[PDB]
Amino acid sequence: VPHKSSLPEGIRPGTVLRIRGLVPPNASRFHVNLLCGEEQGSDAALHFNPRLDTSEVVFNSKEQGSWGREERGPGVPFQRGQPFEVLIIASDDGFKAVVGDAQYHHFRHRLPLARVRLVEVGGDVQLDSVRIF
Amino acid sequence: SNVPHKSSLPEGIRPGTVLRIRGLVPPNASRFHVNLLCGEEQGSDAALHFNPRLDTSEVVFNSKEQGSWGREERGPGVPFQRGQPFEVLIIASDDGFKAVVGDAQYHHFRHRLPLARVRLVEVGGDVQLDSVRIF
Ligand SMILES: OC[C@H]1O[C@@H](S[C@@H]2O[C@H](CO)[C@H](O)[C@H](n3cc(-c4cccc(F)c4)nn3)[C@H]2O)[C@H](O)[C@@H](O)[C@H]1O
Repeated sequence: VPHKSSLPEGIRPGTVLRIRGLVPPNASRFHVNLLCGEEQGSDAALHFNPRLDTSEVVFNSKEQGSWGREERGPGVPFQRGQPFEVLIIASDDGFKAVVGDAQYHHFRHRLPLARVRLVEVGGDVQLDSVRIF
Repeated sequence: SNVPHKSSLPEGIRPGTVLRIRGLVPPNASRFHVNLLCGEEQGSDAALHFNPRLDTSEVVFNSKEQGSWGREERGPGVPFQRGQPFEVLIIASDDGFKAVVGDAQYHHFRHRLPLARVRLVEVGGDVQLDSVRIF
């Protein structure tokens, strides 16, 4: 079952999501979604999707049940059996995705920041904690 | 053998910027500081002066503008100890700086100077820095 956390103050520039976890001995992939509602198929302002089995990291958004243009990151800053700490940082012009001690990708806003209400973490990952700062 | 830090921020900092500071407060420590400065000159204006004072058990927040300090704000107690490592997040938002210490929200410092003026991060005083990263 995917982990879900509400954003009680919504998200604004300055909102920081810290996700600590572990990638299982062989995970295929896992994802972090920033969702605009609790209903099934709700829009995703951000879909962050490390894929171990294809060695990619896909970024996308979704509206009206339709994915958008995929953006991909440089390499795979995740490995099976190793713990991670991801920061998702909301700025005025996009989301900064930080893995470890390095800026990994910058994803420009497609949907209004204000519509975001939910963080979802699913797929093959062992979730240690989701913290919102 | 204190280990300080100076980093330039040529493009400045925008709402949604994270300064992560990790280090050790050494056994004899009196105090240390994290400054967000507007220039490289001596006594530059400061959007943020963050000042854990181990010797007085206070954490002071202030700004400096046109050469004059503002009114100090104080956080709730001192989440630092001599002989112990720490992690501080200084998070810039639309309305101010959020200080996070040891994974807990600690203080919120409303902007006094425009964020666009910040040009430099300096960390010094009685601290042995592990790392300073800006995201
Ligand atoms: O956009 C995010 C979503 O991606 C899909 S998977 C997706 O399916 C697409 C079908 O048109 C393409 O096959 C796409 N694609 C494109 C490429 C591609 C194309 C050109 C160059 C190069 F390097 C790669 N490879 N795969 C693939 O990623 C997931 O099911 C969903 O959960 C979510 O992550």
